[PDB]
Amino acid sequence: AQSVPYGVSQIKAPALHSQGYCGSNVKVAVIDSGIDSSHPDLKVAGGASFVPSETNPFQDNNSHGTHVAGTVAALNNSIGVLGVAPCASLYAVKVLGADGSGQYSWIINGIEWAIANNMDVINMSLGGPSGSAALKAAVDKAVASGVVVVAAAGNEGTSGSSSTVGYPAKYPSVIAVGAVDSSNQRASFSSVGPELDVMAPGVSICSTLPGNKYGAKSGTSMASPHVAGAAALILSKHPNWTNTQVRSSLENTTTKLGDSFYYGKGLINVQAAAQ
Ligand SMILES: [Ca+2]
Ligand SMILES: [Ca+2]
Repeated sequence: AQSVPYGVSQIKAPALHSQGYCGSNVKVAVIDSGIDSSHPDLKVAGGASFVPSETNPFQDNNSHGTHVAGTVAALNNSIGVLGVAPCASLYAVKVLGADGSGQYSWIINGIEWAIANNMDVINMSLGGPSGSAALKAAVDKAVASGVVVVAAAGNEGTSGSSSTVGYPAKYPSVIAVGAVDSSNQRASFSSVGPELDVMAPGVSICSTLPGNKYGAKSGTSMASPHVAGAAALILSKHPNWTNTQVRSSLENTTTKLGDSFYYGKGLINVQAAAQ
């Protein structure tokens, strides 16, 4: 039997699924540790590896990329879980190794690849404490080219009065995503700052794991794919909307929570964003 992770229902994805909107023909790139393409609950359409020692993008030695990918697009069938946009075209852009780290050069190569391959939506559930002109340029180019770029805000929690949002989430062109639990409370780990845009479920998220498994993970890494998935549903409904329009709609129809420094605009609601 298939189970629907709490987070999927919390952002109101099932309402669209019911209407026949599931992300068909929307190309979503998961820039992460790869995706196990052998998992029976995922369908990988393509991708590329930018990790010099791990050339197959379809082998996930970490487990993180696979878990993120399932939140976006675990298939609607009779097994496992259900993603936010189960009919999307999923691309594994491998830029992290088995240990979950990666060089900026690799990440940027992955972004360049996504632009050139006409991805509609980019998901980056990764972050570093420092930026670079090259990192900023790549994300800015993707947005200028019409791509929706979503990133995890970071797991740094609070720090006096400063922003703890990492890069690339800090860049204005990117949608920076913080995490809430099932009760809509901000997770204590979720990074904070004026750059935070939206929140999504990120505590104990059940998703796919390599080797035909399923398990829960917590983090703003788990939050970001709910938003990437959300963008894919919107585009399946409104194929001629620009990335700007998709983004404004998501931001403009959230359920407001606390202060923007901690919650951004609040929790996304895809049903309201889809008009
Ligand atoms: Ca399934
Ligand atoms: Ca922002």
